[PDB]
Amino acid sequence: LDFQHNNLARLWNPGGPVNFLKGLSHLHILNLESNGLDEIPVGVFKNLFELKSINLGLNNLNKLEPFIFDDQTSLRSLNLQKNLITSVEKDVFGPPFQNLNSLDMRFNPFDCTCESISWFVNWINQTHTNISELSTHYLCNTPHHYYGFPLKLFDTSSCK
RNA sequence: AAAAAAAAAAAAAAAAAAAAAAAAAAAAAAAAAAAAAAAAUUUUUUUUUUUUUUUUUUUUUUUUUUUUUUUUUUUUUUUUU
Repeated sequence: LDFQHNNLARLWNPGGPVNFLKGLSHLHILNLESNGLDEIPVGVFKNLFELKSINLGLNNLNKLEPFIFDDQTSLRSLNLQKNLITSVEKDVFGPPFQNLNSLDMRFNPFDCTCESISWFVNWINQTHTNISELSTHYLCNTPHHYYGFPLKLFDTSSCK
């Protein structure tokens, strides 16, 4: 199922969000790139156990609700590049990262802070996921000291 | 049998005045009613024309990366009749 460039942003409060993908078990790859989505409500990826790929790139996503991906235990490739993601939390990207094969979140305003990337930096340090241009297009945007700084070269010894 | 004067009563009819009332018609003044035309405070709805913000489709233009064919400007080491 491919929904590239369809302006689905406001569909996810116009009388309640639409619970799209209701019991769509056999879907393999889902692509919703460049739809301008701003907020993804909880309980929208339920019952998607056999899904393998999610592509939500070229959007503006900064409000990552907890437990968005709960049934995505079989995800193989997650694409979120060229978005407005600021922080990567464990409770949001945990289950999708259990067996992820390729990850793409380049060109994002990452925040090089303890609360934001510590878990992500630890995961990157202790994973074998194939990520392209990890050290080039993953520079942080804030603060000034960490502006334009590689994401992989972050010390988590002062965190947790 | 008839005709007249003082003095006291009673009966029919006509024209009057005052009082107690009762009806019909006509004038106002109050208490209400049903309406066909009116104005004036508040909250909402439809439609037309236009303002602002956000997200995307088509087309056009600028810059950068990469790839394929022609005009080719050159060449170093060689071969060559």
